Amino acid sequence: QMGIYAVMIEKMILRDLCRFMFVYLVFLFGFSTAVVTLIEDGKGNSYNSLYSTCLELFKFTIGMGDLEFTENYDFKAVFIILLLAYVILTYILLLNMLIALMGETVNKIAQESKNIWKL
Amino acid sequence: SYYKGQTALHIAIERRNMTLVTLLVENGADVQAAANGDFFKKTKGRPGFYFGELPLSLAACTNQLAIVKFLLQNSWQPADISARDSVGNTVLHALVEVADNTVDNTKFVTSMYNEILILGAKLHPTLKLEEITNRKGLTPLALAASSGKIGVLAYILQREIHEPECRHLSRKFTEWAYGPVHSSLYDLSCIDTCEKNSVLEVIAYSSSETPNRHDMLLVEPLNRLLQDKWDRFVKRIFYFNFFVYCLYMIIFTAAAYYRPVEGLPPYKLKNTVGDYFRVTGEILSVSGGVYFFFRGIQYFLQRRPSLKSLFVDSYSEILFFVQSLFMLVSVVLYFSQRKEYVASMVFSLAMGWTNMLYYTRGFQQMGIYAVMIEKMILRDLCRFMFVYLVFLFGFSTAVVTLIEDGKGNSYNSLYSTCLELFKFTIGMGDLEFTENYDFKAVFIILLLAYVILTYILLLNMLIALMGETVNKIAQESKNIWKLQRAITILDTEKSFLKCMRKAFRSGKLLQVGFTPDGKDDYRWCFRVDEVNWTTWN
Amino acid sequence: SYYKGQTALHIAIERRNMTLVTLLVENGADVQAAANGDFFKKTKGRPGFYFGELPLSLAACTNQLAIVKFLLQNSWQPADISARDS
Ligand SMILES: CC(C)(C)c1ccc(/C=C\C(=O)Nc2ccc3c(c2)OCCO3)cc1
Ligand code: NA
Repeated sequence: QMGIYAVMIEKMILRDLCRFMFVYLVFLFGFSTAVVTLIEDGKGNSYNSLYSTCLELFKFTIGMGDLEFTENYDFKAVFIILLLAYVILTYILLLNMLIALMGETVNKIAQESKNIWKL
Repeated sequence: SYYKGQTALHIAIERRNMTLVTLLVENGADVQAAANGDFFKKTKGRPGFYFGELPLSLAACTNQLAIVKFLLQNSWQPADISARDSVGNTVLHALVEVADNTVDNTKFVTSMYNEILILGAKLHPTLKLEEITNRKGLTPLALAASSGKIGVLAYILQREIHEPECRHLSRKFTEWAYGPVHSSLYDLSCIDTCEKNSVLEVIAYSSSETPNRHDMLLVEPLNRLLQDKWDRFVKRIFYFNFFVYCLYMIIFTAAAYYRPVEGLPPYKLKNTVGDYFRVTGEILSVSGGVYFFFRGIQYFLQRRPSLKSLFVDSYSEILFFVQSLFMLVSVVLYFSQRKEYVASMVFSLAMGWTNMLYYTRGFQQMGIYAVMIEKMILRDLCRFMFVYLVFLFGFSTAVVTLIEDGKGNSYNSLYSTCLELFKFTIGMGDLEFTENYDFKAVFIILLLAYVILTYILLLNMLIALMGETVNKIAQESKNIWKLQRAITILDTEKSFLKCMRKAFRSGKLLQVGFTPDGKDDYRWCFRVDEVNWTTWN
Repeated sequence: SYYKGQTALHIAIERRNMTLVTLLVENGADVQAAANGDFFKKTKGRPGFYFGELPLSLAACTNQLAIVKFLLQNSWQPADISARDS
């Protein structure tokens, strides 16, 4: 029984997590680039770094996203629109995309996991 | 008047009475009678069905084999088979029109189709009855292609004949068979982009109104032709566009990230190398954006996409157009002394980086993923967003009505309440974000109702719906990806019209059989080997 | 050359004509003939299928029960069953 679980973990670390990670990396990189372009820091202040922005959006996907993590921008509307677009595209859409995809996987390949454990 | 186009002949056919029709035509009744009545027009919104003005068109549309046989073999006035009806359609065009996705319909409009081809060949061996075009200008292949008669299309594309004399009008030329191993050729007369409208082009550019559009491509000669070209000469070009787009987006990202912050645009041209690199990046980005804009306009004009549903068949084109628009408006505002260009630039950057997904159609697996993302951004996400917006707006209005701020103080704003409930949606909602209220019970009950209705009820409702969607439409995402690749390859091969054409051809010129005129058949075929262990004949 | 490995015997088998093959081998046609042609090689990326150089290998690869029976039971030159192909 635990063997089938390990087989599932392997199969879906080499089947689905790779693809979803590619696409999520594209989204996060694009939106992080956009946001960091928007920030100016011309006066919680060195958000500029792209790494920091990537980290904030990642916090967004793990349920610790701060929609007002920075107030140094110059168009609050643009910043909010970008963050909301990111949340809708990743948090509510892509994560649930992944959940749906993995449901499809397991539904198909329960027996496959069994046989791979036998092997 | 209505009762002038018709005659006793067509009605006698309608009853399917061979004796009645032959007796009627015995005295020498005209066979060229045309039923140019609105009741017989193709309009599907009105009663009646179009079967062709010539009565033979009616009979062929019907299963009256005897009537077509006798009319074509009658000693007097054998109605010409090659006839353009009012709409320019031939009895073959009418046949394909009458064809449906129904199996029995497929059987009828396939058997009769082949039979009539043979018969017309017999009467006129040297008549290109399968080439005549209607007013719309489509051959019967082009008709089944533009309409989507998957059965008639397949019948034409795999058409084989065993009679040596009339095998010329045949689509598939079997070559040999040494054991189950047996090659299979084809014709590719207009399959390839070598005609006014190539059935591949017709399928690719046809709107989503046509049914089974993505499903027709599965016909083996077409699908194998697609895969052959893709692996032969397009995949490399597609990867080259992917790589150049990556370089474009990286240059744009680098330029934006280093956009000057001091002073309204435009700026100046320092003597340092960094300034020069920055301007090079900016100008390269501008060039890319303007190219994308022009290409979007070109697609708009050439295709003139169905305005009713343009988001379901050109999603990527709209995305690229919008990103180009944002870049262009960044350019207009930039020179127009205003630091508001950064907004357009940022939207463009996000749009392009996210659009990188468009290239994921070249890969089997990631392509299905992108197709799913598009399908559920246009299918499930919009509906859920509407309902969630209703909930959030109502509850935000309620809460803001409740707040007073009559003394974490400027929360009266409806925007703040909407943001706070949204945080509730994304798992950062503070149940006591405000204490300027005056009824704790009311405030807490409202927040709890919102949480139950959205966070635990709706969001999970969307998860359930999306599970249903994927479970249903995995295969649909696969097929849509296939169609996306088909459009990709067609566009690529069209792109090099002036670059070159000789090497961009599929199939091989061959001469297998002979035409009744005692001449050779120079046809561009394409072999297909198959292994069948049972036929054995 | 390509047309040296093959013989009338293997083709006569290919048509599945028991009468033709038995007549051909009636005069004493060789049974050890080997079809060492690239067309018969095992490569799956090229046309053709490998069925074994010995014609009996072809017939067994085919469902020709009669041919295997006769050649194994023929009065003259029953092709040896134990044969290593190329
Ligand atoms: C540029 C901003 C930040 C305003 C923005 C633009 C679009 C979205 C949402 C979606 C999006 O851009 N979705 C998409 C775009 C292109 C694709 C694709 C999906 O998948 C199929 C291949 O190409 C969000 C924010
Ligand atoms: Na959470």
